[PDB]
Amino acid sequence: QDVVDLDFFTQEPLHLVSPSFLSVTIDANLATDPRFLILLGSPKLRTLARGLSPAYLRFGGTKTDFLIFDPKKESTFEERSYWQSQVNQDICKYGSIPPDVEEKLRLEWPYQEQLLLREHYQKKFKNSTYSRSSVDVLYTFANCSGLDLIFGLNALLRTADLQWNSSNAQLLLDYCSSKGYNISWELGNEPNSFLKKADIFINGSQLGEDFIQLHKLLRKSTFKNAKLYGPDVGQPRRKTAKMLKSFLKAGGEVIDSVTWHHYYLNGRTATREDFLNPDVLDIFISSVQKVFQVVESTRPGKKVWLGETSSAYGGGAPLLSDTFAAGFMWLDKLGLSARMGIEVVMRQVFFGAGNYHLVDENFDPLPDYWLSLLFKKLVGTKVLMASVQGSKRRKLRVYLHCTNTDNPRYKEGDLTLYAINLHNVTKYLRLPYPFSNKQVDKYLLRPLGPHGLLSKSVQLNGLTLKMVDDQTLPPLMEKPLRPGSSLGLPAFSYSFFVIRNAKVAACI
Ligand SMILES: *[C@@H]1O[C@H](CO[C@@H]2O[C@@H](C)[C@@H](O)[C@@H](O)[C@@H]2O)[C@@H](O[C@@H]2O[C@H](CO)[C@@H](O)[C@H](O)[C@H]2NC(C)=O)[C@H](O)[C@H]1NC(C)=O
Ligand SMILES: *[C@@H]1[C@H](O)[C@@H](O)[C@H](O)[C@@H](C(=O)O)[C@H]1NCCCCCCCCN=[N+]=[N-]
Ligand SMILES: *[C@@H]1O[C@H](CO)[C@@H](O)[C@H](O)[C@H]1NC(C)=O
Ligand SMILES: *[C@@H]1O[C@H](CO)[C@@H](O)[C@H](O)[C@H]1NC(C)=O
Ligand SMILES: *[C@@H]1O[C@H](CO)[C@@H](O)[C@H](O)[C@H]1NC(C)=O
Repeated sequence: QDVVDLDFFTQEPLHLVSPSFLSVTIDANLATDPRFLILLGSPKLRTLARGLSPAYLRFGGTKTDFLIFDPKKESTFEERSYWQSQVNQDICKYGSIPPDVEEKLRLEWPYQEQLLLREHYQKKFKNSTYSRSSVDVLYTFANCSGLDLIFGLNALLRTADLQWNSSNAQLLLDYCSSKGYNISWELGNEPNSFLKKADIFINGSQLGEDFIQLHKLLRKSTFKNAKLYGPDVGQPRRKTAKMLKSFLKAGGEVIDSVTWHHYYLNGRTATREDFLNPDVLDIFISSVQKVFQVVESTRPGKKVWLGETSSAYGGGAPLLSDTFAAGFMWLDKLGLSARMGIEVVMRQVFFGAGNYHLVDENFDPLPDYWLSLLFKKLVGTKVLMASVQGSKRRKLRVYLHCTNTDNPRYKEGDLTLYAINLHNVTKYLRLPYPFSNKQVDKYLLRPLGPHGLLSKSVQLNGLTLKMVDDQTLPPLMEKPLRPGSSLGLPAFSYSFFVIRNAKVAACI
């Protein structure tokens, strides 16, 4: 019997996630050679980014702590040409990359990608500078795409006695003020591994003071209510958890949210079977509980954000992280994050080096992009709860929110269920009363074509998802179900279901 009964708990929200719950990163290493930031001038890229608004865009990564703002820095042919062609035109409406520059950067990018990826497993780590032009490219991409920029500041600029030296950051904040930029900030990326990365140990207590120091500069600036997030610690292993704890004791008062990072797997060792294994899905929970214990002990009630997360570290799992099979991890992460109290989840990455990107080297969306877009259109901010009657809840995983009321097909009271089937057979879900005789819109995602779960294309209710063109996302077409039908979920698939006229009081 492949018929599973659902229970729903709709009396009140367990949590309220941010409208920007599904957020994204651009790795700081895209600036290592800043020419490649010009790639963000693509209209195709903007079209795609806009589909994910509202969202935070976090500019940050390992390179965060090896980047230096230099207002005097000299521009390349590519940058001068990009900027010269934007003059006298509405950059958000009409901005594009000169074709010669676009072609040059697309030719160089695979090499650049290899270089950036190898800098991971390289022992050495070098400084680079970036110009005002680089900052401008990033701001305009975020602003034009309806995204909120979070900019990670370099925490390895140090005084003689290992306090954070804030003079470079001050030059940047001055520059951003003078331009009217609405930007939020971080300081440092994964400080827990600064010893490994730079021969310098900063403890959490010291990092707290560096944050307080940065806070004082943001209170002085022309944007007095600029938000500040931190500390962007890695996976909460014991040592990292202790660093977080001491950080929150010292400087937890001045952060608007606590940021930490999570990866399921090592990209070099991950298997296809790891991507489908509910034990691998379940370990994320352990991490979440350890983070909330640390936060509850030190700053109870403080918002908790996943500041950088993906399927696998090291740039992703070759041939796995860019496939339909990557969706189980992504959707389950969002599901669990929402249900356990995480307010924002920042996907590593929207675009850039690695194959855990949502959008590839050709600016084509991968299956996780479409998964993200569907999530964004259907799933509301109020998190409710669903469960499966039985003890095989490991392989049939179910989440329930109020329906996104910005969606014009639906209304207040409506419910959005999403579910993951990791069994190797079809399962059929029975909705509970009073949702057992409603019109229900199915949104089932399945891999296209011979590679199956390892495919990089996906269908929505039997229809291939593709950009209509560079300016235009397609409609996402529902499949109406017969009222009172069970909800069919094929083997190794995931789906959304919108329960229309559900009239849930909590969703109003
Ligand atoms: C398919 O999965 C089963 C385990 O899942 C159960 O059986 C499915 C057919 C379906 O009825 C699900 O809803 C069930 O939850 C695999 O069999 C297990 O394999 C493991 C690991 O090899 C073994 O240790 C267990 O003893 C097996 N359990 C059972 C109940 O048979 C089966 O091999 C899978 N089929 C494949 C990979 O083709
Ligand atoms: C986050 C980082 O900021 C990004 O710049 C990287 O591209 C990204 C990635 O690896 O893809 C990510 N780095 C996380 C590093 C993972 C550390 C875990 C190592 C565990 C080894 N344990 N021991 N001992
Ligand atoms: C990077 O630059 C800063 C400031 O100039 C310096 O203190 C730091 O040691 C440099 N690190 C490397 C690896 O070059
Ligand atoms: C901080 O850095 C600036 C810019 O490099 C340097 O000129 C200044 O002396 C440093 N201050 C301290 C206290 O180290
Ligand atoms: C943290 O670092 C400071 C100096 O930066 C040091 O004096 C202090 O003892 C350290 N505290 C702990 C708990 O390690």
